Amino acid sequence: IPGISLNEDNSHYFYTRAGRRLSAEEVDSWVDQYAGTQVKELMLCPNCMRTSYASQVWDPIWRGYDPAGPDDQPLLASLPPEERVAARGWIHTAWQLHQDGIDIYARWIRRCRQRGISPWISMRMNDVHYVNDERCFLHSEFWRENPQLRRVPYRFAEWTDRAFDYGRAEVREHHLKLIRELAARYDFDGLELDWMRFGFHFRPGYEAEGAEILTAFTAEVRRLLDDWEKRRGHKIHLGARIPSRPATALGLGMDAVTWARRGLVDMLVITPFWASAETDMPVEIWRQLLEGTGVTLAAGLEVLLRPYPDSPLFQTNSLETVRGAAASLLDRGAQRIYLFNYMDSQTAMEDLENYPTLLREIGSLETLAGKPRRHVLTFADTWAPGEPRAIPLPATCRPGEWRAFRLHTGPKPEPGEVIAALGIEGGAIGPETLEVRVNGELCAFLGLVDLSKPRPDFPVYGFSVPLAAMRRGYNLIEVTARQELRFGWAEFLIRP
Amino acid sequence: IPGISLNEDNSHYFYTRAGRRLSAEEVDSWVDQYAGTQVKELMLCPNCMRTSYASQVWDPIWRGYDPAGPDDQPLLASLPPEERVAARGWIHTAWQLHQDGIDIYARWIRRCRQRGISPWISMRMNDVHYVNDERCFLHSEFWRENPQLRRVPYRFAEWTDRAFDYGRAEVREHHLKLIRELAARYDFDGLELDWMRFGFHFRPGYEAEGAEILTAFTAEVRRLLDDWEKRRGHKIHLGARIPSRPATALGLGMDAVTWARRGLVDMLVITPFWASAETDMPVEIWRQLLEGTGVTLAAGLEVLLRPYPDSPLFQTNSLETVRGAAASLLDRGAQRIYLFNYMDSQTAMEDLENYPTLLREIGSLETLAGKPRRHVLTFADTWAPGEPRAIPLPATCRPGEWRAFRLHTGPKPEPGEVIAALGIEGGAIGPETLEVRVNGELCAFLGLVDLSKPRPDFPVYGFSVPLAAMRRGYNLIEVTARQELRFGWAEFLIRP
Repeated sequence: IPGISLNEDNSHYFYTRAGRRLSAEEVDSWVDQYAGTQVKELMLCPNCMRTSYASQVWDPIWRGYDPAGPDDQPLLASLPPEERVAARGWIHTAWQLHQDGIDIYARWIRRCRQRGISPWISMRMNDVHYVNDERCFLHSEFWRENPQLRRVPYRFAEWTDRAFDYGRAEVREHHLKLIRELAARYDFDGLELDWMRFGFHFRPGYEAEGAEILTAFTAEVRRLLDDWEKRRGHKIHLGARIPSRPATALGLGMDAVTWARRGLVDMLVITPFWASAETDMPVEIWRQLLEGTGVTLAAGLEVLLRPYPDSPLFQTNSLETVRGAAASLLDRGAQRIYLFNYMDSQTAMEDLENYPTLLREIGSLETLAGKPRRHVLTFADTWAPGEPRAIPLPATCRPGEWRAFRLHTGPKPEPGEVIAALGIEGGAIGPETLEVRVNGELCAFLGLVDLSKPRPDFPVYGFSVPLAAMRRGYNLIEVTARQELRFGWAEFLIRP
Repeated sequence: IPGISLNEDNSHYFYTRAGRRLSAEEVDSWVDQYAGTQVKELMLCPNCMRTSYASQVWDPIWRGYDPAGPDDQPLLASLPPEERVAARGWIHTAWQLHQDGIDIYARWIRRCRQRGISPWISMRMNDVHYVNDERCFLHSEFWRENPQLRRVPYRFAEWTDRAFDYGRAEVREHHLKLIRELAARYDFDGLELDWMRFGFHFRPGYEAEGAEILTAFTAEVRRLLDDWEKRRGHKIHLGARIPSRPATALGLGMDAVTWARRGLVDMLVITPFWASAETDMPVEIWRQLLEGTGVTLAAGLEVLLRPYPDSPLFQTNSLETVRGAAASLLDRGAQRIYLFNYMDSQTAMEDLENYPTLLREIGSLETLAGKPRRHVLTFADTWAPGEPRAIPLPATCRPGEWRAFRLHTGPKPEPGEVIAALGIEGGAIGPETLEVRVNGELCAFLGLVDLSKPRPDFPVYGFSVPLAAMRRGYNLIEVTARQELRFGWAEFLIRP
């Protein structure tokens, strides 16, 4: 009964369906796969710097496009030949839909409500994909013509260095033009402000002024949706995607607690940016912070599952690891699981055959109960400029030294098997090299565990945990090594 | 004004006054030094595992003590000869005060009340000094006799490994016995549960059971003090010391938000343990978390000022660095500055001559306004077991890489000088080796800055900050190096 909010990105459908002349029937059919699942909202994303629909106030993705032209034309010249094919798949599908009189978002909204699903629009507030390429097809001419409105003029080490400065009146007006249009054109149940594309909206050091600025921006959004409530004749919700930890959120100018108390938002999605799902987010603290605000707290997952920032592994969540994350987050008080990058092809879980099952399971403690789950230790990819970073992995244990990992495994395990599993980097160990404890209780060596994807490319050793040791919420692995070892990977596998 | 809470420890007064037969008059005069200052409460600590007064339910410090005996007597046998002198200083001074019919805490309370100070009692809930020495004079026989009631049977790597487990009913009953005595013996304005001595009260992994357990204990303490409120004829306060971040506090089984909303406490002191004052604590988040509960939030300082956990420096805070910390925390919303280990001698500030100045200044932004101050980058000493740790220093910058440090400098500087100062560990920089920006603005090279204590034992390079670049709250130092460099120190010096 918590249920699922599922984000469809601005590019995905247009990439994957490229080369088909799409009917209105086919466009409608995309919604159907979500019908009869635990999905309660579809977060339809229509924009990056450019819109995928035929905007009057912004550049559509197909501005500058020669439909009959060669791949090597001005709009695509700046890409290597192979990437032209994929960009043009997005540009042409988006364009051809418009040429055929099909507004893909109007059709998805309408179809959502026939299928009992609540349709939302989710705007990317500050997308910066490929800003290293000034001539790239998907940048707005507004962005190309106005380098003075970027965040960081004194260097370029990161894409976010060329993000728009929301400190500027010009930049806010530019984003509010898109919103006024989205509210006029589309009869959505709610508008999501997606600050998490890419999280960085202010000059470094100006984030406190920025906080006051984004609260006032949010209030205008609410004030405008209140008008459209009267025009549409039903309630319109306003939500936002913000960082996973309160301090990082306030440090990037997102004072969501003020938004919630002033009645500006009624949904908050705490989430990472992209590098990895966070299996561990302080939901319970957010729940105290939002007490009495009537706001729906949504725990955001991302498709990637990686143990540390610098890992060369780029594997996605499985059904078992989303069951793990979802079990934990609901256990902590998440009033929704929110999927970002869990689409029906290309950007999707590694085990796509289990997507129907995933959408019928991860929305409830009841539907996860007694099912194989994996609770994997990751990290938070987004920190406010100069904020010290807390990254568990990797972790060296010198001989006779103790190392601890806390992993959130949510509901107490049902009768069955519990493994603490630990991967060791380098090139290894005896069954008495580690001493492994969970909540103080000795764990028996099991040996090499053969993991399903996602899995590291180094040995993973399994440790059998006494059932009764496991608690509700966090559980503590404690480990001492007789030899110096680097841990690259930690998890609990629970098999009832 | 917010004002000052000042903690006098269980040991200090008896250590420093050893060797003099003390008169009631001299005992009383100790309170007078705190009269007419911004000090509002004295937090008078009367215990570790043993009491400094003549307790009838716990061991006084002098249990085992032969007044007439040689230093080499069974109570002090386990210490090296020259530490027996200091130990016996405390024990003898404490013991002699009882024999002269002087109750130091009854007199202090009384004298506080005459000099318009609010007198508190602060109990150490789980002190473990020197628990490596099971024969040590300051451990309770109850501790010595009950190894099975400790937190961690499976290893001894830290003193907190031999702390009492409040998971056990006999451990809570043991501490409730002293509270029942302290409430009957002493007519205090409030009782402070000092959980931060040493902050670790539960078996590793049981900290969520712990949360329910400490809340139910705190409630019992509140119900007890409600009885004494009726006998004493006036309101009795309950406060507590807890970790500096909300996740770490809940992670150590201290759910102070529950305590506050259920009206169990009316004061909370966010604080480090010992290793360094924290110049940066999320006061503003605690203020949101505590909204409507009627609790006073106090920001706790410690006397040490150290850049990172493993630094070999052990210098203390100065008047300038305490003004720095105090300006910041008060700006962030602290309703009190709390000092721990800032006493009149031995354990105190490096510049003791400035103690009367400090006690009339750091309680208000008004009295701090227009005075030199130093905002030094430190670190949180205390993390929940297996909680990922965020430590800013030391920081390596590779050639052509960017490193940022956010430092909280509180109120916008008045007209005058601002220096960003950066200390470099290991073996030779030029005036262009570093590019230093504050809030994006270029800072001019100044050269080697000769710092007042506290100061690192490596070169400190100063950068002149355009006055107008400084903002209220955090200020961001960005630096890129042309050579690989490790930073061991970072501060803002503001000179009005």
